[PDB]
Amino acid sequence: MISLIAALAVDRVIGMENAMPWNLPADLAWFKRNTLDKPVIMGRHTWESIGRPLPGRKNIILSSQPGTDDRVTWVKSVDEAIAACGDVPEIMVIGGGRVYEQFLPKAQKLYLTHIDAEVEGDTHFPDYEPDDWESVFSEFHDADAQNSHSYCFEILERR
Amino acid sequence: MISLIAALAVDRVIGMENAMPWNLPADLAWFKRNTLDKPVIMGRHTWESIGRPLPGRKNIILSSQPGTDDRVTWVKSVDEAIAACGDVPEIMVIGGGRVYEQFLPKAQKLYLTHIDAEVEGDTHFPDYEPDDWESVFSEFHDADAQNSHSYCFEILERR
Ligand SMILES: Nc1nc2c(c(=O)[nH]1)N(C=O)[C@@H](CNc1ccc(C(=O)N[C@@H](CCC(=O)O)C(=O)O)cc1)CN2
Ligand SMILES: [Ca+2]
Ligand SMILES: [Cl-]
Ligand SMILES: [Cl-]
Repeated sequence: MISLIAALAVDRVIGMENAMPWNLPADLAWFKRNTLDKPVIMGRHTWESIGRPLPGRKNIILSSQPGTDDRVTWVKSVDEAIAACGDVPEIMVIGGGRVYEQFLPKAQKLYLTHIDAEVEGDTHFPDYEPDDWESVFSEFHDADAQNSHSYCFEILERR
Repeated sequence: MISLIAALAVDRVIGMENAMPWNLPADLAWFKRNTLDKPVIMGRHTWESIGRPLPGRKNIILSSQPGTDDRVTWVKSVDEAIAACGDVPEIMVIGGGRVYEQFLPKAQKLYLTHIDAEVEGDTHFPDYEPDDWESVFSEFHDADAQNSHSYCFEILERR
């Protein structure tokens, strides 16, 4: 299956013109836990943001332009991106906006992090229909010495 | 001599307990390059926020409570903290608020990061009267894909 994994601020904001104004090591730890040993598909801006290949995952970049990093796999189409995952049980799509948009229809699960942050966004998570998704897990945490905002982990399965 | 290093939001707001709502890896790199190979003195909330001993530095924690961890040195007073540092050219004071208040009068240098962020908070960096400090280095940086906000590094020398 294909799963989408994202951190949404209020109003589904996922990205801004510059780095998101938060510091959530626990969210990053949740992201690593749920993507480790899985192939991850991303767009070019997200790759550029990450700054390096994510360790222990097969990194696939979906883009129309030629790639510039020999350490990852560059594909030009959603179909190519999938085939590039080969035979695995679950493919993780990590954004951003357009990539989430194109893969949502084919997705069966969403791993979401809701952060209580009000910001002006540039890109947002596509609108999903809560009537079509079943929340199977949820876990609330307040901001703390190491995390700047409060956040809640959620896993949804397509009804 | 003793120096204070701090990151300030608008109106000199500084953290109190929860992590600050920003993500500035260029600022942490600045912090590291300026404190490496030097003793650092911090209060108990700062120690929790950092989460582990800063490597390459002697970690001194100033608190009235029993010190947990054996890899750091736990002191009960300013004078004990200074003595624990021994004979070095520069002692770095890393906060928080009360700690900065206590060492300010003894400080001859300030490494400051002015962040263009409006954060609501209780604590402020202590009021320093720039007349008694000459600004000797200032360098502004815009927010980018890695850094959430604009920030300006500055070093002031006590005159
Ligand atoms: N310039 C500056 N001073 C400040 C802060 C800050 O964020 N910036 N602080 C808080 O507001 C306090 C220190 N908080 C800190 C939080 C994390 C790290 C840290 O992990 N530093 C690593 C960098 C490795 C990496 O960058 O992850 C290091 O120094 O080894 C240091 C200080 C006080 N002084
Ligand atoms: Ca449920
Ligand atoms: Cl992208
Ligand atoms: Cl403190």
